[PDB]
Order: sequence, then structure tokens, then C-alpha cells
Amino acid sequence: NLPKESVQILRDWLYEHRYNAYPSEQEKALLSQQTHLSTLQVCNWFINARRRLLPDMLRK
Amino acid sequence: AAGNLPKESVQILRDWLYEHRYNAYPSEQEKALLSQQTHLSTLQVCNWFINARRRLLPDMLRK
Amino acid sequence: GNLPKESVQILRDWLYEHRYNAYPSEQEKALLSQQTHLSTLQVCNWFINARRRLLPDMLRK
DNA sequence: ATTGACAGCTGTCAAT
DNA sequence: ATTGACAGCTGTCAAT
Ligand SMILES: [Cl-]
Repeated sequence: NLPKESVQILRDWLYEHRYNAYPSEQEKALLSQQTHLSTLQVCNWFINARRRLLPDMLRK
Repeated sequence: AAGNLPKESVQILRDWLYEHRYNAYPSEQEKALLSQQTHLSTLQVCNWFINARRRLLPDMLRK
Repeated sequence: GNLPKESVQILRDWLYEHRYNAYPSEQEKALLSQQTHLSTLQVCNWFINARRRLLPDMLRK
């Protein structure tokens, strides 16, 4: 599993950008740096999160 | 009267067979790669394939 | 910068030789990385494309 | 159903 | 007219 603390960061960036859920190449580094997860894990989390967490957020 | 084959080698072959069940024809080098993995001669591998194709592959292509 | 034609010949040949199930395993993918002096990535890609572009024309037999 | 990961595809681009 | 790459998607997996 992923750290509980990193996911809330990713969750937060995602909500803050729910209608443009696409971090630039560099933001992926910034969030990777901010979450201490590899850019592979962050690219992945976004691939996963856009499917699984985002709809419930856009459902507002 | 040679004894039955190593269980790990037959599983290795059985899996390769499954992994290529829609074309159970290992090339010279695939036959080679399986020899070294099984510590078995290419006669054993040529044959084990000759056998399994008649005796084990049908049960596989049936799903 | 394009891939060595001999590397492409090794890949192109494998593709034709395995038309039904044209999906090399990790061990096969590694062996083509080694046989072509290519990273395991470059081949993954090459096949992803070749499956689109070369298999339709190759199955016409 | 949940979660993190990865393989193979689509669409696409820049280059050949 | 074709080539190699890549971002992001889909399907799914193993574990939950
Ligand atoms: Cl939130």
C-alpha cells in the first residue's frame, strides 16, 4: 500500500484540478517530490484516480 | 525403461505448452532454451513435445 | 535515430514466426532485447506498433 | 468491492 | 507512405 499521507496530497491536487486532472510533466515531478512517490507511482495513481476517485468528486 | 521425468521440468514444459497452446511448435532455439531450463536433451524435448501434442494439448485447446 | 536494420530484422522475423499469439513473454521480450542490443522498452513499443501495422499485412497468407 | 500496478491499445506526433 | 515514441486509456490482476 500507499502512504496514507501521500494520497491526501494527491487527492487534494486532484480536487483542486478536478476539471483538468492532468498534471504537467513537471507537476508530476512536483507531486512526486511532494509525495515521495516515484513518478511511476504518481502517473499510475492518476491513471487509477481519474477512474476511481474523480467521478465521486465531479459528482457535486 | 527410463523413469518418469522431473516434476519441475514437466511443469516447465507443460506451462510453455500452455503459453503457446495455439502453436505448440518450439523452434530450434526455443527447444534449446527449454533444454537448459529442464536439463533435458533435445531428443527428450523433441519427443516430450511429440507426445504432449497428441496426449495433453487437446485437453488444453478445449479450454 | 532509427533502430539497426539487423535489430529490426530480428524483431520482424520473430513477429512473422509467431503470428498466432504474436505476444512475446517477458523472457522472450528479454531475449529480443539481448538479440537486438535494444532496451526491453524499445521492443515492447516496436511490437505494440507492429501488431497494428505489420500483422494485418502478414496474415494475408 | 478496493487498491496499486502493469500490459497492451488508442490516438497522436515528429521524423523519415 | 513509414518510423519510433509516448501520454493516457482500457482491461485486468492479486490482494483485499
Ligand atoms: Cl479531498
